[PDB]
Amino acid sequence: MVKYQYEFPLDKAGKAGAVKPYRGGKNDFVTPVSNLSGVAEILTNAALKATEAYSQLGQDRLGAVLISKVKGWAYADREGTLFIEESDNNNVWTTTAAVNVAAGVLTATDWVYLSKRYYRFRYVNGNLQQSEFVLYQSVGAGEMDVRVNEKTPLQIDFAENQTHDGRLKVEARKTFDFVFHENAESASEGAALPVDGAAHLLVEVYGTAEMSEVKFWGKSVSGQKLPIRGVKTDDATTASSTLGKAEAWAFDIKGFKEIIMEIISITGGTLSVKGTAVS
Amino acid sequence: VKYQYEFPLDKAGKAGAVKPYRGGKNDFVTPVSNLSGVAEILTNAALKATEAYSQLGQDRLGAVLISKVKGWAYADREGTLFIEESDNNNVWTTTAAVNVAAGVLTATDWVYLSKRYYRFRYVNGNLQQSEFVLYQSVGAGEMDVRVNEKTPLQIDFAENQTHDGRLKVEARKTFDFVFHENAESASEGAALPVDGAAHLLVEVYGTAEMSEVKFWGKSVSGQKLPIRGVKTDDATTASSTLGKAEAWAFDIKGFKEIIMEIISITGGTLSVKGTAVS
Amino acid sequence: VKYQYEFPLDKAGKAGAVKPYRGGKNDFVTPVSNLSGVAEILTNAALKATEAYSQLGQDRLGAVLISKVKGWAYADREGTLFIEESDNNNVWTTTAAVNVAAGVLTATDWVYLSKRYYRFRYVNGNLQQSEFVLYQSVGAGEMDVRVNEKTPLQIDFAENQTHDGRLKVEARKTFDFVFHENAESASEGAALPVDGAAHLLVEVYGTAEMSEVKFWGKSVSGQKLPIRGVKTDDATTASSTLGKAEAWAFDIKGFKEIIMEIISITGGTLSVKGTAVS
Amino acid sequence: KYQYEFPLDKAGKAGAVKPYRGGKNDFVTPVSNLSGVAEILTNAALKATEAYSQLGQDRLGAVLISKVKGWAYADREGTLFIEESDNNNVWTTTAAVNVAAGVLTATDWVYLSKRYYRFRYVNGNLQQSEFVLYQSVGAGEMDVRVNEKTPLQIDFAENQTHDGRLKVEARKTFDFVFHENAESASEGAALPVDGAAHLLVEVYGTAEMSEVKFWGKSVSGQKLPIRGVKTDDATTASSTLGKAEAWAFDIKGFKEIIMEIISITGGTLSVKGTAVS
Amino acid sequence: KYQYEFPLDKAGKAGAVKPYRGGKNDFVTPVSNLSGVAEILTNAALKATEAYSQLGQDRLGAVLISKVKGWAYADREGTLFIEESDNNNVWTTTAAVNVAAGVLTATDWVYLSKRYYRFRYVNGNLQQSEFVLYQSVGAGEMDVRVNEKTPLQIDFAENQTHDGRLKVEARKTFDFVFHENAESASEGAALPVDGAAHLLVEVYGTAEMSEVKFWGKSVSGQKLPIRGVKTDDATTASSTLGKAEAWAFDIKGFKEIIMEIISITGGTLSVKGTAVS
Repeated sequence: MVKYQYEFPLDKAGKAGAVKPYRGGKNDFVTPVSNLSGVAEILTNAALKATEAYSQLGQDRLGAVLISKVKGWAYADREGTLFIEESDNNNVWTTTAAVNVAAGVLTATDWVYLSKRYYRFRYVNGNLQQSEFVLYQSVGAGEMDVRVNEKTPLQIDFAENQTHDGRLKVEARKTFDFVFHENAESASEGAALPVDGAAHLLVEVYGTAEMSEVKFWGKSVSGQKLPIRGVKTDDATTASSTLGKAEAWAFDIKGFKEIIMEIISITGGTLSVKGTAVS
Repeated sequence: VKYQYEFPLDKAGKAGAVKPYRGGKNDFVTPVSNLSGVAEILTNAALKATEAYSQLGQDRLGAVLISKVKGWAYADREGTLFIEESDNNNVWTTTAAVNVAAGVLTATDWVYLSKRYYRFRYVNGNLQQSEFVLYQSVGAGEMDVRVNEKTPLQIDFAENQTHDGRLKVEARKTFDFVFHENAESASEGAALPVDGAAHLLVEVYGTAEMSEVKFWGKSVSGQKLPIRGVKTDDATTASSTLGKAEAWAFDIKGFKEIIMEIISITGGTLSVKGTAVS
Repeated sequence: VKYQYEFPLDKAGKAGAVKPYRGGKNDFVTPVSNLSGVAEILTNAALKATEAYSQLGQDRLGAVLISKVKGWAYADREGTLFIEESDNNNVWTTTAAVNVAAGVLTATDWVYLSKRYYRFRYVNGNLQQSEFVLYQSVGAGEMDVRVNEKTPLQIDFAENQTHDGRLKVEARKTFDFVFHENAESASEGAALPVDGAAHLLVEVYGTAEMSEVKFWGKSVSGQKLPIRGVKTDDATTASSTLGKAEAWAFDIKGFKEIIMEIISITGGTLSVKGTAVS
Repeated sequence: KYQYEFPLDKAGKAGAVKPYRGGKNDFVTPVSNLSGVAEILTNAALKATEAYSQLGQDRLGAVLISKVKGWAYADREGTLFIEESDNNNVWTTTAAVNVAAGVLTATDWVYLSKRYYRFRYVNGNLQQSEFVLYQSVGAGEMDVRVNEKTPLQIDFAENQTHDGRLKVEARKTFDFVFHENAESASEGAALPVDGAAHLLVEVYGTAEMSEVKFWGKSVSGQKLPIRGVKTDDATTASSTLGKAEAWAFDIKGFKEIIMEIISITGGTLSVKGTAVS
Repeated sequence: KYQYEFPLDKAGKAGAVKPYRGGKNDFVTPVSNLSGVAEILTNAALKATEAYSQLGQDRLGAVLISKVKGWAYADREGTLFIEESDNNNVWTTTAAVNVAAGVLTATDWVYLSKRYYRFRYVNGNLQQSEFVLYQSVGAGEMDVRVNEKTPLQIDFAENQTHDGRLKVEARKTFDFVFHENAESASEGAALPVDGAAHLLVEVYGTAEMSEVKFWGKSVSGQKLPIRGVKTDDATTASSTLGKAEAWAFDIKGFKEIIMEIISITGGTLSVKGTAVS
């Protein structure tokens, strides 16, 4: 039962308390506290021979205080390596973190959030015997709900990885494929493309049909089919229909609700009509 | 029963649950933990194959108002841990469930509670356990905090909100507009507010046997100005039409309003409607 | 009355409201909860149909300065819970109200207080209760915190702010500009700063019987350069006009300023105004 | 003695704790940061126009005061001032709040910078019959780690949206000098295209004769002729003998743009442009 | 023995608590994180140019010190240094603040890394008559969950905003090699369009004769002829017999772009491009 160097102040009535006075006239009191994550245990200060290891006994996280995380500090006069390790059986260990400890340089791990039942520190001394060594361990637990004050907006920044030239990198372009007809054997309107944010459409017409006619249609507000014009990729022909195949037609579809590529007629085989819409 | 820890004494021999600090160890601080960091062991009784442990319903209402719960299970054989809630302490619904592998400490998330009663129920798998522990933590309350403004917070986006390392945005807006619906006689009809659109497609349709639609924009003066549209079927460019069952494309960037005026109509009605796009 | 918990004793037999921790259970920590996690039971007296429970006004002013309040109600029949405030402890205004369903634990939000006094008022519905409890939590203060910078925070947007899994953005900017207003004589007028615009629509209008407007841009040197516009009614392209009651569209990408100079005017006045768009 | 009573544990030991868990067999100490505590500074009713002035409070001490907040309640109107001083003699006002009759009025948290703080309350034109003034102070700063499990929901200022959409600026512009007062033929400086799609180039100076040739570079690094469009008359060309003119170029896909002076006599020539995304 | 007095509960038990609730029938312990506590290091007035140096403070202990903050007040100007050492012998300065005469001056929180910390204060050219130096330390880190109910209001750096709009970059660019020093006919590599709208293709090399044919692929996977526009003269074609030239393509809607060398004699040919969104 040893006495320490700090002394508890006494209140007006001579009662001791682990408090500090405050306010102008020192007539109020407050208890200084620290979350247990700010406390450390010294695990060892025994100097190691060259190559010798210190191994903490496995620490069970399960208890009255449920340990969630661990952090370490090592100081030695010669270089070594600190390992933070975990085990579900307190027998076979995996390394969760490892830090090189330079000679005469205090070295800290990060907070390591634990998942297996048992944790330990293992410190392996390098090729020179230590004359001085200390190893400290902090643990934490729990999680507090907080409400962020709404008075001041939070200032945010983006990763160097999310910017370029001091600007946030965005992607505005959307693309989708669509089947108007697949291996059609007879005349029909086929499926209607929903324009939904696209501005541009490329339509390919292809198949075995020996004769076919495709008519290009859009629908606007009334729901009636309206003829539209496309531009053929190979020769820049502009037309509102085609008798050809093995060809592709580009359309400006901004403002339409739907696009229909109707097979007006077909004989002697089948025809597919498919496209890609881009915003 | 006494424990292995010992409270330090101050200079005057007074015990306290404190630690010393500062260079000369002449200051003191009380180590604390929010109650969310504390756990209760609910059971360590090994279960037979398929046997369940069911905690009695825990009332959230009391001097400490329980807001959330978290569990840890460890067993030498596989099982399933359920966190459950009830408003009547009789019929239970499952709020969360976790598979517990053999010999693997398994934790739930924090579960935020809404009904009056909570419990853990653990169902052992097809092999009898030889070792089992189940721990329960609870929390309560909410503290107001003020975030230090010194350094901006670094943020990142869900894998589901990015693509090529770029944030996915949608810049395009579209709206439909009625200039005229089943108009029977000449008039200007309603004026489209351009409001951030750049492009407009106008359909003219109806039973009218004869009609003339004139295309107008308004800029800063408020006076009508003739504008030209492009007909979709043949790329005719004009500032008016005598036709119907047709659609006209306009570049409307810079205009305040667009008007599609029926100059004349006989022998039926006419609708004029469009879609504006940014 | 003694309670069911028992404080552990340290090695020297000293009791403390602590828990042991570390492998050898030779360290101690005091479990705590912010007062926001504590509740008081206000009443458990069953109410008749339509009967109200009204808490006496609670003064926020005292050694603990109450900033916020939250409530929980449980009853076997439906009712309504009100959180109310008063500056005189006599006339009350409702700050929050929640419907409480039969047999469903119901919580208010945290209500941040402004007047001097707060209270709960609970009004039972049309059926007499056989079971009722009403709990009240209060909080106070605000702690400064520093958020760890190690991991960027994950952010998410409201369902309200996305569409199709993309953030809704607005990339278009528009502004109006006066080159000339009711000009009576020749001058350059005001110079439009291009500042992010790509497109410009300019209207020329007024009483002037004769006028000439010349279209200019300035680039890096600051010398005036002739530019060409496209008239909306007939797609005439020109670098000046003798006309009015007309509008001219310009591509202004790359220019620093745009000037619409009145070269000459007789017999009235002339306005020249436009809208610039990105 | 107050109205609260500490509970006793199983062994009859008192503690400032509450029981919890189903069997009430665990204990927890209720706490509050000192920022949630208040001191009543005064309840003495003031005459019309009379002021209450708190003595200067030194922030420096065992508890290092970082911030202060006030609450005032009076049956007549007045004004509460929060003030600071480095010498406890000359005072500057950091905050001021009007206090209406019969309305509890709070300041914000005021973060302090000078050594001493005080409240000063000035009563209005009517004598008070009832008055209380409360003061809370805070201190310190705790390091926290925000849970990474759940994204935070964020929203934008009314000032940063329009029509429910975030306001963005996608356009970038930069100016560039190809040549400045060139006296003799050379390639001049090469514009790095870097995200621009469009370029406007002005050619101007005293040279009596000059020829500028328009070049782009792509992947190979060899110069390739490009065409521009003159602003005044929409001439399209890959070079010019003229000056006091500007040429517009589509530069999407190029790495660099060069405006080479092929020849010049009888003066100097500048060639400068603006590139836009 | 201080001026504050612990209240007594109903049973006359003292406690470091405050009462609360309307009837003052509940109790709470006022607390402060240790970061809110300060130690006075010195109040000894320094002569002109004289320094105060705190003895090195070991961070390692039962409380693991993570950070430190200082406040200085003097009637004459000086400089406060926060310093660190791994050996308690050689010191490096981590932070430094000028302290004006008669102005309370604070450092920021300094997060420590070496084993030992200290304050060193150097007085300026005039002897002090009044001086105090205070030191706060902190430790630990608490896991917190930010309430999901209310969106946070967020703001962007002055550096990321312009005209009240967030600065974004929507344009993406990539280079692509169709052929490099090809010696014989082949299709070469196929460009994946992947979000690009525009493509500039350069054809160059030693080949004395070559033919390149321009192809796109859409949904069927069959090659489709596409037309490009040559930069030097705005020729539009779906193939070329030339080289030392560049061709611009609109590729929106295609899945892949292929630049096929149909034939080549008398040297090699490279075909490379830049695709832009």
